[PDB]
Amino acid sequence: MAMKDVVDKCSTKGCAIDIGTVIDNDNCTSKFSRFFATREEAESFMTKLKELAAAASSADEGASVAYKIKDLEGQVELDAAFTFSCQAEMIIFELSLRSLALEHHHHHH
Repeated sequence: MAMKDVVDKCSTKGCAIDIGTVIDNDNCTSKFSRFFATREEAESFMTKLKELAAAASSADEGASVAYKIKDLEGQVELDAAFTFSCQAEMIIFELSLRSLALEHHHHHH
């Protein structure tokens, strides 16, 4: 009772680095917040964010970055706003963050 079994379309190369995760829809500028024990811990983590930013966004010096450092009592707030040009580069950055840094609690978005 069945006759139709034919399909052919595997033309995809995967030029864009995607883990296969969902897309966060609202902005193109992502804001990454983490709480550390020292402002040192905050600025130390910024280093690897820059490393990751260079991978996600090429550009001359990468995407735009406006970071927050709030000196609290016993901890600090590290919140870096990365202004990307595309949403693709923004979401994959979040993906990379989840892969490398991992500890952003878990399911933020």
